[PDB]
Amino acid sequence: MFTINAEVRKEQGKGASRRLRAANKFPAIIYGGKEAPLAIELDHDKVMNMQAKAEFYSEVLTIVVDGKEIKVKAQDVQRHPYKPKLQHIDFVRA
Repeated sequence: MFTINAEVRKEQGKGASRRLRAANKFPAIIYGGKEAPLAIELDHDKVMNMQAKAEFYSEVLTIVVDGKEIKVKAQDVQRHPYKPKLQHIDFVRA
């Protein structure tokens, strides 16, 4: 449903993860149920709009992994309402 932006664990620069640990992003993981899961980038601020509280996973959602509209429901959405944290998100295929 939603449009959560994501990239293959790579930030604005070269290599990997040379911006998130200063700006306001954190990595997240997408599981399916067979193959090894896909570790990807995730914003903190931008996604909070979608997160809100429980609703995020309830109505189902979609992640754009470099022009791949991966539909997820998610399970361990380790978010914090009221005051944001967004420690990690373990998404799961819809």
